[PDB]
Amino acid sequence: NPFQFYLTRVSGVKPKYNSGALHIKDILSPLFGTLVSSAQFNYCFDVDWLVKQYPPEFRKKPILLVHGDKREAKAHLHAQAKPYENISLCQAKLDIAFGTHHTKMMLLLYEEGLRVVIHTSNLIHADWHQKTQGIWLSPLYPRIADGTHKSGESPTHFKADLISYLMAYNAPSLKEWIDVIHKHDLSETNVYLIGSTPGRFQGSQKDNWGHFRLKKLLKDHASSMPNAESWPVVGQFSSVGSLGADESKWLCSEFKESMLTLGKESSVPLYLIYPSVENVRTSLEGYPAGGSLPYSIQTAEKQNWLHSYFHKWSAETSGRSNAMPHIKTYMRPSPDFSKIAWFLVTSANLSKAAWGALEKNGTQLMIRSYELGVLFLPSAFGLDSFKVKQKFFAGMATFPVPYDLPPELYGSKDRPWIWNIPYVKAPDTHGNMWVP
Ligand SMILES: CC(C)c1cccc2c(O)c(C(=O)O)cnc12
Repeated sequence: NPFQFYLTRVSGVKPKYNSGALHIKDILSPLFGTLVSSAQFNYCFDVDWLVKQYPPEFRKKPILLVHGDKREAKAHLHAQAKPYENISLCQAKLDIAFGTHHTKMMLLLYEEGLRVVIHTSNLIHADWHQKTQGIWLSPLYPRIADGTHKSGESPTHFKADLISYLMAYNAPSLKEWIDVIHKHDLSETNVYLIGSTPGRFQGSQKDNWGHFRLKKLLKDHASSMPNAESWPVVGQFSSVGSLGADESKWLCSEFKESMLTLGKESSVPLYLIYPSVENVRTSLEGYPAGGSLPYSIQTAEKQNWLHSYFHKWSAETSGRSNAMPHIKTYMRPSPDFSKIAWFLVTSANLSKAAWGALEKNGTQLMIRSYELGVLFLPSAFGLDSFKVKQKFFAGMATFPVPYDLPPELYGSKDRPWIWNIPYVKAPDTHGNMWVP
């Protein structure tokens, strides 16, 4: 398959639903390349667990952990890594309040080349155990011979865009990785990079990041079709930010407007997929799955209008209806959900912090967080649209959507999972209630 989009292995589903899945030990195995050095960009780390996922023969190779932690959290991460002399740390600067380093990425330098992995999982055991998570695996990128002068660039500009993303950190440990990427040939890449980085972007930088980056790519590299206003937008996420007092404040004004863009010219249904309380209760993990779905009652009660958009998590297509989602995806299906105009897998949840919010009379895009995803556009594959794969693991130009379509609206008795209130009416799959 040309897409190289995978789900993580889930403990407890039948083998047929893990056949094409990847565990972190598979990604780091010597079958993928002979590791020389790696960088792990992430939010949450269990360093003892993480080192055990590398093959024994590679556990002393240098590892860089790129994180956003401050103060006591930073001390704790440094303490975790001190037993391992080969581990260095890079603290991503977060100069805007309430920002986080959410990007999940592996840079894997081998004897044979370089690989880039952009994914959705934290580096802790529970994120790879019984969750639905997404992985994009780059090709093996060869080294450019010393003395040869070539760009190593792809038609999607992935090499320059990844270097731009790393340059935004202004970090000495990542200048070394930038130099590594410069030395490799990434021309075979068929995905577009969509990143967020903290800052206030105007003028020539406005389209570099966040939902304006998505808008720019859709304007330039997708085409509008007749009846485009009948093609829904689907957003699927594991937490929600404060979006405002009504949909016109951000969700259906600037966010949806970027998501609806197609082509260069100047009432679309919006489906938002987010686990209900029942989804969490009956899940493989039970209520503890809700520890990774951090929607607070304080936020939720200020935006009850939002929940009329919510649809249940359902993933019979991939055997994962009971594996709660930590993947985030956004896509543009046809009115009958048989095709899609594009697909994005990302770390970005449904929040202004991740996607950006316009400021200063619409001239400035303010982003609080680091995020990273990859965009699949039919034009990058020589196609007008992607056919949707009917079963995720069945069966080559059909795109494997990991959850069921069309999405199913919350029932009248359903409620969105809200993590900091108690659920004491019905026990979960392990026999427990939820008392925060
Ligand atoms: C809001 C914070 C405290 C949080 C709680 C639980 C899970 C989180 C998570 O999974 C991520 C992430 O992976 O991006 C980021 N923040 C998470």
